[PDB]
Amino acid sequence: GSSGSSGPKIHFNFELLDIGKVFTGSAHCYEAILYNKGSIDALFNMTPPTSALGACFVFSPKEGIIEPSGVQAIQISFSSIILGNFEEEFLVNVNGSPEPVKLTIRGCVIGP
Repeated sequence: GSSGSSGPKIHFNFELLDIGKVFTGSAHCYEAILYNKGSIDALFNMTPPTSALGACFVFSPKEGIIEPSGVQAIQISFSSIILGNFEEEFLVNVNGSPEPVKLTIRGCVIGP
């Protein structure tokens, strides 16, 4: 909608995902469902982070399509040795949509 800046058609089951504390040097298993509020096929894509703690994360599928009036499971994997809290932000490139689906993930890495 040219006028009245609107948002994307797809939306995550939640706004922010808290993973709490996580042991160092260990793989984390997480998921994220994405509902496509589009009439027809909706092209989506995940953009790589810039920070270090952000890269560690692995979102998939790196790209694809979310059928209309449905959902799409997102495989998330985080693993890093860098201790201490960290705050990153991921975006989802969508063809047409004015702005991507920003997703903030908060977590804390600790060790022995």
